[PDB]
Amino acid sequence: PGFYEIVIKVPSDLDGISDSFVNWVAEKEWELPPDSDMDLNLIEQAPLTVAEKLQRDFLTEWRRVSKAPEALFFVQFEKGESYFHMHVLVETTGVKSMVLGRFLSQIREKLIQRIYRGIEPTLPNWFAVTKTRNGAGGGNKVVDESYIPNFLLPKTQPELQWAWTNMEQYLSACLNLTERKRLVAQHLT
Amino acid sequence: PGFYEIVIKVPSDSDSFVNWVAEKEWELPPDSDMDLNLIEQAPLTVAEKLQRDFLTEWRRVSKAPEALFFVQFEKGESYFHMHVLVETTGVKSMVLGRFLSQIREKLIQRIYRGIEPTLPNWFAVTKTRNGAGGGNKVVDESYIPNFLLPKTQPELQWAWTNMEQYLSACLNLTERKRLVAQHLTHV
Amino acid sequence: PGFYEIVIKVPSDISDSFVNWVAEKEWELPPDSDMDLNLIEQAPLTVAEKLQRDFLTEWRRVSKAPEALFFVQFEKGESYFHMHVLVETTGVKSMVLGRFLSQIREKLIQRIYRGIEPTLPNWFAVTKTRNGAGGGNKVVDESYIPNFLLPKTQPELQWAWTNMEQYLSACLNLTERKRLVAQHL
DNA sequence: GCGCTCGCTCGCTCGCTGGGC
DNA sequence: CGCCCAGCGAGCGAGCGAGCG
Ligand SMILES: [Mn+2]
Ligand SMILES: [Mn+2]
Repeated sequence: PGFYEIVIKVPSDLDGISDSFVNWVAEKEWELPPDSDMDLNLIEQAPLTVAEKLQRDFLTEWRRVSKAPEALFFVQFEKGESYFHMHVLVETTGVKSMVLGRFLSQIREKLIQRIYRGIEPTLPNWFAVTKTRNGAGGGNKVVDESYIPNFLLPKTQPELQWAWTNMEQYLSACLNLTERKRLVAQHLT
Repeated sequence: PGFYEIVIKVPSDSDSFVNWVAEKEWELPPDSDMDLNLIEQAPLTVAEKLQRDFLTEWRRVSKAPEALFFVQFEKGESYFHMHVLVETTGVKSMVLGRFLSQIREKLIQRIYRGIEPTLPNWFAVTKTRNGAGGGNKVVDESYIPNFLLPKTQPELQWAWTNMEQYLSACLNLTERKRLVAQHLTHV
Repeated sequence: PGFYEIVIKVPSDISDSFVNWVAEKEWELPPDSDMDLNLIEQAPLTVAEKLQRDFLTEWRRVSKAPEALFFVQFEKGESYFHMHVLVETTGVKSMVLGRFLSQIREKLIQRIYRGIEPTLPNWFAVTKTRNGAGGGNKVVDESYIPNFLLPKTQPELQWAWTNMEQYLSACLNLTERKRLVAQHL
């Protein structure tokens, strides 16, 4: 049961959108669910609002092309350094590596149309599948589930902004630092 | 007119029933002076298929039917192995690997019933280095007299060619001995 | 901020090498130069100028660093005319310099030499950390310029080019060269 | 030093794949 | 049903350079 990784960068500005009027980005207030132990004040809501649409729309489209509704996914939204970015992990089922690119460009175009009103973002490499090499000419990387505990779960605030999954073992972990800490230590095994 | 070299290992391998490997009896053609008793027939039977299927496929990918080749099957200390020499025409070095895998796969399907052989490095193109990162080697015709023709029994098992100058030499020790000595006469 | 060094040799034979365009450019020292125009050989300089201009055009393409720092000095050596090209390492990892420099080398041959490789032994050579085989591509820092390039005087010094602010004046000025050498020491 | 070794790098090649039209 | 062509990615091999003796 392997995963492809797509990294999607998210800015702080957007089209259309402006603070002087009502828009879909600014109108959304976010709340942590009861079972979260995170600090809402370190979570930047406008970028999170955009991220949520992007991953929701990504997975809707993904399910169309893969013909696998119920495909397993783990999505984590992060604040770098330079850019906000989302790691999207999506199960390979229904999408042979040979054919991922032609499908991801359909999804990429759809996201531009719907979220960005037809205007491609100017962020440098804003929609990028993870390859087996740093340079040109590698294969689309397939990572197994252990990527999540090894690389995603350890992230803490404010780098960690939000996460989403339909994987049972990680539902609790998405927004719980203590549960993240537990699965990380339980994975060293 | 240069050659690529592919070395294909063949194993020493059911006896309770009829199969294509065991059913074949081999005989030396009349013009051969070799000793049939030093030739191991089950491995030779497999080798013949491998080289026949190799060259059928090679012709497809090269678009050169009538491509020149020399194939020699040998018994080493460890493994039986065949040296396949095939003319470079139609197959740039950049592109040899992608084509040889297609051939390798076809051999596994047809001869090995889809089960890859467990022999260590059983299908190996000759490179310009012993390690990784060299080029595909191109040898000219003189490789045959220098390195292939001198082999004698039981190291020499069999050979095949469509090169007019070496037809006689395949299975004739005296003719091998002659072309070897005639090749030094040229140096 | 380090530099790779490429040494490019340039041949002596206006004529009759049959490449007559080296004769057709007249050179002038800019006003601020104190050099003697009569000790500057213009046909070889004419070629050298094209070589370094084209080298740096190509260097920018492969490095993806327009505005890369460089210092180029053209010399009349004991054996050949040659230019020392110093170019900033940015954008070009040492592992990959060779594959890029051959592209540049081939470009120069096509464009300056009309496809005919020069017969000068070793005419396009990166500086290594050893005299023999098996060393690394050398990285020198800026101080190479004052220590080894700036002291050269006429007629060994023929010409220089740079986009480094501190050395603009020094390219064609012996007094300014003399000053930066003493200020460095 | 100095000639050589050999595991490794990565920009680039180009026949193949298979949705879209 | 047959082309188109963006995506594919193993294979390529000159170049690399610490290490060896
Ligand atoms: Mn042998
Ligand atoms: Mn010098």
